[PDB]
Amino acid sequence: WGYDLVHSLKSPYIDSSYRERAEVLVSEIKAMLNPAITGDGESMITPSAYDTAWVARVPAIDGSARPQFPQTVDWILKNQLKDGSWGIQSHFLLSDRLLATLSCVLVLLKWNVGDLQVEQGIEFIKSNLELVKDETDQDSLVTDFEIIFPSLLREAQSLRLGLPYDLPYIHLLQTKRQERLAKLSREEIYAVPSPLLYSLEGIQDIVEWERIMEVQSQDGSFLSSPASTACVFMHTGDAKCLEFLNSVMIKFGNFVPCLYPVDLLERLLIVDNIVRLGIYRHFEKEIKEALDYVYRHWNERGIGWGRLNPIADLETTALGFRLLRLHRYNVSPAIFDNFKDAKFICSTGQFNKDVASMLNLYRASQLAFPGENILDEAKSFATKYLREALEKSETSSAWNNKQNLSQEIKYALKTSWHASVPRVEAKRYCQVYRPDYARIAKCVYKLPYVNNEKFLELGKLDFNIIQSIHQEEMKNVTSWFRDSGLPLFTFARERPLEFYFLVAAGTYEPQYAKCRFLFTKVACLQTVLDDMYDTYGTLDELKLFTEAVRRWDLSFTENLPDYMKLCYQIYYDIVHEVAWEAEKEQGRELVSFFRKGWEDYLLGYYEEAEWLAAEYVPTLDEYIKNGITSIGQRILLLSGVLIMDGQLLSQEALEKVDYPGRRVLTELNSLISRLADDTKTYKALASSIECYMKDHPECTEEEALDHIYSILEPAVKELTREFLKPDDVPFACKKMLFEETRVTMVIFKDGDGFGVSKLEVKDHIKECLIEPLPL
Ligand SMILES: [Cl-]
Ligand SMILES: [Mg+2]
Ligand SMILES: [Mg+2]
Ligand SMILES: [Mg+2]
Repeated sequence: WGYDLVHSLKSPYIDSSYRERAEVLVSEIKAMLNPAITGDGESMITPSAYDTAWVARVPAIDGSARPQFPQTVDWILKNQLKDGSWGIQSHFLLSDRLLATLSCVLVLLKWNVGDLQVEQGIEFIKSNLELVKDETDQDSLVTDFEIIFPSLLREAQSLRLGLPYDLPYIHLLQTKRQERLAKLSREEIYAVPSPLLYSLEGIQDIVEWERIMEVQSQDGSFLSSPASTACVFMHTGDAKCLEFLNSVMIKFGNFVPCLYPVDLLERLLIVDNIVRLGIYRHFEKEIKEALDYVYRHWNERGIGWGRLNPIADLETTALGFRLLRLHRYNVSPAIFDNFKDAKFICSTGQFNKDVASMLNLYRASQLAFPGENILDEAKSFATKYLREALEKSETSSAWNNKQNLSQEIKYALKTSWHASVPRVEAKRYCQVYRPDYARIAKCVYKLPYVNNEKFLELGKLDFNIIQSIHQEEMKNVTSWFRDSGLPLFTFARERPLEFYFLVAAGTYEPQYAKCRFLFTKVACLQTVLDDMYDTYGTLDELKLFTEAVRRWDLSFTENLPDYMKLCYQIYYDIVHEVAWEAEKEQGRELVSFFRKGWEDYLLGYYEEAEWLAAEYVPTLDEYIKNGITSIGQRILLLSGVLIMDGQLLSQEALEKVDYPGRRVLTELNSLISRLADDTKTYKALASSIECYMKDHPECTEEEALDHIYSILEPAVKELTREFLKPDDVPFACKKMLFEETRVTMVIFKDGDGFGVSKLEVKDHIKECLIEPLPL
């Protein structure tokens, strides 16, 4: 550990050639995304054999005995898989292959073509249906499979195709179809758009086609489904239906996907993945362009996966809410009212979509601002949903197991956005992100703009480069520390890497080296000052030191004990080095401001020192008042935030984030740090818990701990708002303050009082700063 460990590190990723390579990757990705974000190449989605077969059914509008879109028949004839099914070869999902294959067989028969493909298709369906022994063999189900497959199979039955219609699994599907159809309000089908519009081809006996046009989408589709739209067209001859089908053929050529467009969801997924991979700083322009488009279509009724959907989609809406708010767009949690009743619903559609909607709801709820009760309700609801999902057999399907769904749900539930280490989360996501990820709707599909090899290549390389740069900084840190004189204070533990980690794990960009360095110096000094005032020094000694603090005079130290003479000299040097660097960056005088800050901090220590000597137990109000100042976070944060390369803070701007006595960023961080620290420790000078109990002699320790949390939770919401709030404060500065708070909250998470785990601390440093990602 310390000096020897860090100086043993020799990372190759520091060479400029790696950053040059990363820049090529950035350019390639910008080129790849351009059609999606700026051009007309939006909605890049794979073919749906199932939907293509429905479109292939449409007869020529000229009344001749041939398909209107003969290219779709040719596509089907040419795209059968080796095993006789149709679908995406890389991923096998039984329900997807069954549905698509039966769909293709029937249309080939309609047009009396593809005898061999038909024979092979029928064989696939028959043989695979006969492998299903019990329900747990069916695997994950494509959207509305239980509704559609029985009706498609009855079509085959009327043609007397050689299929096993009398299998128990077939009877069970019909049973499930009835169960679904029973809860259907049929009169409302025509009045209120609903998810069933996505699958009208499966409920043809139920729908009055003469009434269905009222819930048609503006583009002529029925909930963006080519199959569902083709079905309505063949029943009605509706001109807008045909226009939608034409538009998809024009876009894709000789096939159609199972959803179109996916313009909103796709843009949000691109942004989400770029952000989670930790590579967002390279794509500011593209992310803004993507979210600007989503925001244009953001409305009080929520959003669908496509901008023309006549009903909102929880998955897309919750994802949009989170990304928009995170990028400082003004959105209101009242949009979640669109997904309520009587509260929340979303337990109807296909399983993966439902789970995705709730994971997104859960994540969105953590971005709550003060007074947003709907998000508290949302969090509770989504948590309960996800814990229940873990216990469902569907979660353990072959398909879901292959994608580690249960693991993903568990990770989300144990992970608090506020108590997260940013660099570590990006590192972990690089290890989970899948370039060839397959999604489920009416069929299995992929979105190559979202899931691709380049994103991951850049993610891993960028992480390694940043880490190698930090490793070189850590050599500088440990080298400075060794010669600094701080090691002479043997009453204080040496923690330079822990303090470096505190800032570096969140403020990681290469240009902020000085910020990280000075922040680390101040934190090392403070841990000595803290031990000196609250443990090692006597009140008479500490009184002398505190007088020296007032005087700012090196000559005055002749009065101090030897160890304090040294401590004062180091303190004085660090304060003024920081001040000099701040004045250089800011272009204005800051020595007096820093000096006042240090005086207030240490006078806070002295007040505490007086309390300790007197065995005085403060009121909670007194404890918190002192603690916000003496916890030391304010002056530490100032020693980093004012020295960020290129980030100018006027007095006016600074007061928006730093102002003793006001609930601004530095004050909230101080309060959160003090109380989170207490909740985590205190059981291992009185703490906030003990103080409250002196204030309320009758109350229990349990009540006391609950009260501290009742203070913490509101503070965290305020911190989030202060961070994300639109204003003219350089965002990099707000983010540095916020991210330092997040890492602090990681250190003190799950406050039971038993103390901080040193092994967890070292493990975080290992993961973040020491061990590279394998390439
Ligand atoms: Cl996958
Ligand atoms: Mg202390
Ligand atoms: Mg202490
Ligand atoms: Mg303590």
